[PDB]
Amino acid sequence: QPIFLNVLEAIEPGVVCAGHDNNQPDSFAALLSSLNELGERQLVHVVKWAKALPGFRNLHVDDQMAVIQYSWMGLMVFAMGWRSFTNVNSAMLYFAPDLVFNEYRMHKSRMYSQCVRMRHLSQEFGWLQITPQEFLCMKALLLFSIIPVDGLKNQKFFDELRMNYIKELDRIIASCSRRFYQLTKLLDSVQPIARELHQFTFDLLIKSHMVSVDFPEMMAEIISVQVPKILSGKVKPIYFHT
Ligand SMILES: C[C@]12CCC(=O)C[C@@H]1CC[C@@H]1[C@@H]2CC[C@]2(C)[C@@H](O)CC[C@@H]12
Ligand SMILES: Nc1cc(N2CCCCC2)nc(N)[n+]1[O-]
Repeated sequence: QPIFLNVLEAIEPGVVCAGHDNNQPDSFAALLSSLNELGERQLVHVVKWAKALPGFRNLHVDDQMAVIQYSWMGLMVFAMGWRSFTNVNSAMLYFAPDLVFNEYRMHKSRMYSQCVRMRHLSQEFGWLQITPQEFLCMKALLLFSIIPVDGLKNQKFFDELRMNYIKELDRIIASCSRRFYQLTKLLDSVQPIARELHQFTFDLLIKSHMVSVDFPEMMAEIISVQVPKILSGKVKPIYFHT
């Protein structure tokens, strides 16, 4: 319909596999190493997605990387939750076609609770009958949903961008307002999830030698330089609802 929807559809990243060896048995080290690797792979695509987003180049260059660097966990969880929805109706987590988590992997990854949280999120796409277009605008909005408490290098450009992505979400919803409450509530629910994964990946990186869980270059860096900013409270999500 609009140029906006056109673009989100056009730029939506395709299939990313994890490289996981599905012949080897399930083990914390194998699974988490494959996850970390899927993380690196998807990071590459999120950067490119983000950069091709309407209005994105309005942001100051510093803010362009910051915003991505802070929001990846949520975008990735969110996108994954939708894959898990469309591909398997939320019965398992469809991280990638070569890394689908059944309950046994949920428990073997040592992230069962976090996993059940994501499965639930995935179910929400069903329970609310989220349209493919609702999904894409929502995921777009997620990128503008976490920021330093100090604001950004150029706070005004960000606010404008964030304002218009809200407007678009609203235009594509357009009592019809329970809809908006719900979706905004759905969006807020990504954040407590991402915070758990944040603490978890961080702890994991710290003891990563002691468990033989393997971290790739870009993952290690972001998790040690950027993720701690979030957990120390220097960077916080923007919630719709208090
Ligand atoms: C973002 C990823 C990787 C890609 C994805 O589809 C969503 C998923 C959610 C769990 C993350 C994982 C990357 C590796 C992490 C960060 C692990 O170290 C702990 C939790 C994992
Ligand atoms: N789909 C939902 C949504 C939902 N709410 C989402 C938004 C408002 C607060 C909780 N609660 C329940 N039980 N289900 O099944």
